Amino acid sequence: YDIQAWKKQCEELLNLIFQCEDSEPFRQPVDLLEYPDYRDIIDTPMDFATVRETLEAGNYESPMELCKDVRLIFSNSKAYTPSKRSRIYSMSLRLSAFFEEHISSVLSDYKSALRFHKRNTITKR
Ligand SMILES: CNC(=O)c1cnn(C)c1Cl
Repeated sequence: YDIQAWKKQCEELLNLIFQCEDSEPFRQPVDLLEYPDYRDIIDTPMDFATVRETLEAGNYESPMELCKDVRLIFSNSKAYTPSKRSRIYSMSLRLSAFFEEHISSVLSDYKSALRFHKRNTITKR
């Protein structure tokens, strides 16, 4: 029932993602000189260095907010790919399955800790 435990769990999961070869295209913002039509397709860029910096700054309030920004990395790759058989999109699907497998217990534990805190609210003092 530790309400704060999610933060270190997300730092460790981000460490595993940065060691995965499949994350290399997603570690830093897309290079607009290499992909000049990227911002004609994609409204909101996102990358794993931005996610880690936001976490380490203390600018996520919950693991649900981190999970929304990681899912945006994957939805941007699906929107920019010219083919569902492309190299970089194929890497995004494998990394998305690994992330979803690991984030599910982080989210469940956080939500369980908040419910336990609300069961024990103090009203008489
Ligand atoms: C992070 N880069 C991308 O998602 C990207 C670049 N090129 N293609 C085909 C994709 Cl998909």
